[PDB]
Amino acid sequence: LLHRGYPIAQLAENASYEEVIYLLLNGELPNKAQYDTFTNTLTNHTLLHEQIRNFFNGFRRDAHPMAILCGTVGALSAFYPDANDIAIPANRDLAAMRLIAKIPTIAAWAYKYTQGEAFIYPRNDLNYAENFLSMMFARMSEPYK
Amino acid sequence: STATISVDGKSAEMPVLSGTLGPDVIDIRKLPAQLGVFTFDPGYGETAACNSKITFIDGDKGVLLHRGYPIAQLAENASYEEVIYLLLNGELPNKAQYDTFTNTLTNHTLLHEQIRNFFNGFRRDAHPMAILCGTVGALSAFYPDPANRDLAAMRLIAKIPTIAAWAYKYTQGEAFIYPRNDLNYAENFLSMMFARMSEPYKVNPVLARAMNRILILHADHEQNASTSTVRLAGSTGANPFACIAAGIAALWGPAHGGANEAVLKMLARIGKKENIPAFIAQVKDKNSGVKLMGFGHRVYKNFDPRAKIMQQTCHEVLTELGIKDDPLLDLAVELEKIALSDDYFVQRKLYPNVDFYSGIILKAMGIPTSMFTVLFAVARTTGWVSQWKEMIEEPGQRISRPRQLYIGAPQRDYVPLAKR
Amino acid sequence: STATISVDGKSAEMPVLSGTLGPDVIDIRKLPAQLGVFTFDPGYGETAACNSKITFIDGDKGVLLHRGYPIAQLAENASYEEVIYLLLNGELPNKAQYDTFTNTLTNHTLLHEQIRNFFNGFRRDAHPMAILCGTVGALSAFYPDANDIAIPANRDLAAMRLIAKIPTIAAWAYKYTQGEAFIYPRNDLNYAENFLSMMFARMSEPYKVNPVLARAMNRILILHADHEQNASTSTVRLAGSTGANPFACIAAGIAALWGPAHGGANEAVLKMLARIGKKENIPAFIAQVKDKNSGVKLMGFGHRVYKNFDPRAKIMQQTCHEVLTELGIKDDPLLDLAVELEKIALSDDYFVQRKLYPNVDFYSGIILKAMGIPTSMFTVLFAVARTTGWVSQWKEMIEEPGQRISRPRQLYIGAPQRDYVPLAKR
Ligand SMILES: CC(C)(COP(=O)(O)OP(=O)(O)OC[C@H]1O[C@@H](n2cnc3c(N)ncnc32)[C@H](O)[C@@H]1OP(=O)(O)O)[C@@H](O)C(=O)NCCC(=O)NCCCC(=O)O
Ligand SMILES: CC(C)(COP(=O)(O)OP(=O)(O)OC[C@H]1O[C@@H](n2cnc3c(N)ncnc32)[C@H](O)[C@@H]1OP(=O)(O)O)[C@@H](O)C(=O)NCCC(=O)NCCCC(=O)O
Ligand SMILES: O=C([O-])CC(=O)C(=O)O
Ligand SMILES: O=C([O-])CC(=O)C(=O)O
Repeated sequence: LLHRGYPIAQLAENASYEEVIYLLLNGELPNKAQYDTFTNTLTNHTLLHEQIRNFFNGFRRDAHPMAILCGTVGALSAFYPDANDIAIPANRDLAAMRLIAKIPTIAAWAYKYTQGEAFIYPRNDLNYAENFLSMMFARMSEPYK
Repeated sequence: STATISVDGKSAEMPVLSGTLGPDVIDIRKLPAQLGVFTFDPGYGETAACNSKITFIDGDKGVLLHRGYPIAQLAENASYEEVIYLLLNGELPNKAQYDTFTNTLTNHTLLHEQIRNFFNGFRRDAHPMAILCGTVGALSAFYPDPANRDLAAMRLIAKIPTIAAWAYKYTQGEAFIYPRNDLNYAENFLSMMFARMSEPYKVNPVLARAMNRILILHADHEQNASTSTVRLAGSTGANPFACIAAGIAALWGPAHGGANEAVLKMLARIGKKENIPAFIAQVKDKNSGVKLMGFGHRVYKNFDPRAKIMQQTCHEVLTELGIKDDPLLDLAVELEKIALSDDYFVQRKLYPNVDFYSGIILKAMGIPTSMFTVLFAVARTTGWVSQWKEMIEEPGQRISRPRQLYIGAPQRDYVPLAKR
Repeated sequence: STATISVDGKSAEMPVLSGTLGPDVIDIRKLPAQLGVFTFDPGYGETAACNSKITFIDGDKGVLLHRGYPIAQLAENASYEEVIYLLLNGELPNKAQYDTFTNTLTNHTLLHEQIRNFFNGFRRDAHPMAILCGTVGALSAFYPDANDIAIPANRDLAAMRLIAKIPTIAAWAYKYTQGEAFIYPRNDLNYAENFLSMMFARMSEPYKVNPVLARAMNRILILHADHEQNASTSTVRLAGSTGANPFACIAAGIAALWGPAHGGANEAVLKMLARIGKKENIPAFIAQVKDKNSGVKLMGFGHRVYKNFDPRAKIMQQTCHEVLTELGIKDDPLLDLAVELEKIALSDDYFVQRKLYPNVDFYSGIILKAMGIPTSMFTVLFAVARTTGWVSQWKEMIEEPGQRISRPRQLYIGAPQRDYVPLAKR
């Protein structure tokens, strides 16, 4: 298994998830300037439009998380009508980046919804993997470590 | 040892049972079979309804013990959590047991977020006791399912303060504040009730210590009306969360826990010492309906030991808060003196009870009168679940189902509407 | 006349009171002052807790009367509303009283719209009894003037509001669990018809009330309206004795009724019957029931008072046959099983020696299921009907001259006095 030529074992052992995201999306491993720009863009899109909270309420608390993910991501398409028919290349990148940045937030909120737990927001000081753990497991009663 | 009951020209022996402390009792469980009659005791005041190892009260002597420990020693030295452990389990916890116990409580203080919707079903001007009763009753829906008894008990003790604080916040139009694991039971309740979204809340240690003592003083009181309601509803095998809502309903009555709110309104209406005579005359005016709220007890026929501690605490807290005078407390103390030297009260053995001085302390802590009985309910939830658990785990537990004396119409036939 | 109680050398006379019907009772209100002891009666089965003019039960004879009228006569002839008036007021209503009464009920069937929000606090899989308990408890917030006893007329109004609103709350609870739109009360329908409509009307077509089901509902409500000092009514009286808001007191009654040893037994009975499934499996079940350390019971049998057939169970069985016949159902497997189970139990010494007979909950679920009511709503239906008895009992208790708080004693058998021990020395 190779990703843009790189064996999966080498990437799993040495790369940060974000480096692999950049690799799969763009074709090459990112240098530092590219890496910073890429991750800054992801953090700048992790927050969801608050109206989205209402969509979760359409589900019973015992709904399977995949059903919540499917429907809510589908719903997310409504917030980006310019994506309905894209011609400009920069716009395809932005759509891709918004999906990569928002899916973890939607996923964690889906989990919290099924548990009856308060939604936890993404944190810019946490990387992709750390932020997903925080959003899924932080509680309102103490700081999450 | 037996007692003999004779009626109709027939006698029968009844077992006489003795407790660790307190009066002996006559076992009448076989009375109908033996003599064909029931006892008649509206109010239940002369009927021992159950065995209990939780709390002892000697009403004539003004004694109150929890698992054998005097209330004054627990109020003076124990943390409320130690007292909760004690009432639920039977003994004071060692360090390991205590740490495990407080860990479990903090693990269940958070509410299922859908619960937020319940609060919206109320008008903002709803009395907090109504919010508490309905919301705790509703909570039974989230827990449809021994260690399971312990878990139900712990969930109720851990959650009632959060529900109570959220009810308060709702009435004020304020954002709900979440429980904090770094705060103990008393501190956390103060934080949840008073923290604001505009600044970090700083728990005032003087208030925390006062809260700790108030919770202990209201934790349990043997077979009072609310605990009796919890036991009766629970005897059918009913969900314990629903049983606690039943207890909350009973406690709300002004003859019970509701008396603490009624006391402050009474004192405020009297206004000043010069108005006590007019009030006392109303109380003695047999037919006025007016009672000296915060006085009297079904069991105590002497000073309520909790009232003495409540008064000391009023003095101690006001001093610590730098308050030199509290007109309301001065008024209450004078009213107590006047009633206690009047034959009407002396003859009836009426003395201050736990509710006479509690509102005064609570008000000094910034707690609104609309929340006095709810605070009582938060503390008493510990007693309620301890009593429920003892009742439901007892070998030979049966449903509570009394009899009556029928004094209505004799048998008669139904007449159709056209002929009425 | 008096009774004599002698204990520890001393003797004292106790008044003996007699009722219109039923056993004489020994007034022990001065027992502690006279002999320094209390009676001991866990379960309260041998203690008359109050005077009442509402309902009479002769347990040994299997007789049930409401304000003097036999239950069979009321179930056969009366409308549920007539029985509600009777239990609440003391006499059957004349035409003018009846019309005024029913007009008052229809005038209070609608709920304050903010109440919709409360239902949203429940998960959709919430048991309806929990929704009913919590929501009725919440209703107390809307009637704060009721936190007070004071005026007679205000107690009548609280009772009428509870009787008129419970069916709406119950129906909305059902609709909520089904994900169905709430159906409002209709003034052109009577109490039974309206409940069926609120429970089963759909937004896609007009609802046609089936008279067969309306008559069955009318009977069902009458059969569950009141039953003297049962656990839930006793809970209502205990809570109400403190002066507590009657709406909160009804929530307390609902909590007590939910227990499987009380009203919850009707849901338990149908589940038990379904598990037995076939008559060939009865022996195995009866063996578990007769097994001393198994705790399994023949749900729907036994009673604290009846030591004979429950007159309501006889009418309930008869109603099952009548309803199934009118609906055109030639056979009901579960009814057949229940009848055979009754015969087997009634001819077995375990049950005969204990005087265990079918009670009101043994045949009720069969009728309700035939009416299209789901098992999750059986106890809620019981609660809707019983609210009438609960408020009638509450009203009698609170208006009685000399009413006092209900507060029993106990036999303390715990630890003797001991001094507090610091944490480090435990
Ligand atoms: C607490 C209690 C409900 C006890 O009720 P109960 O055991 O039935 O008292 P009781 O009916 O035997 O009263 C005996 C006599 O004292 C009178 N009495 C009792 N409490 C009285 C009071 N607070 N003020 C004036 N008179 C009172 C009764 O009217 C009766 O007088 P009569 O014989 O002339 O009729 C009652 O004393 C009362 O209503 N007190 C005021 C309300 C209150 O403070 N409740 C809080 C109690 C503690 C709690 O539950 O939190
Ligand atoms: C209805 C009731 C709770 C009455 O309780 P209670 O008055 O305390 O009965 P009890 O404890 O004095 O029982 C006497 C004997 O009959 C037994 N017994 C009672 N009901 C029994 C039943 N349904 N099946 C098997 N045995 C039963 C008891 O075990 C006891 O036997 P032992 O003396 O050998 O131990 C009980 O009969 C019961 O649990 N029945 C099944 C549940 C039920 O149908 N409840 C609905 C009742 C009506 C209602 O409230 O809607
Ligand atoms: O014990 C009683 O009857 C009332 C009481 O003081 C309490 O419940 O605290
Ligand atoms: O009377 C009882 O104890 C229980 C009962 O049958 C009822 O409440 O209908």
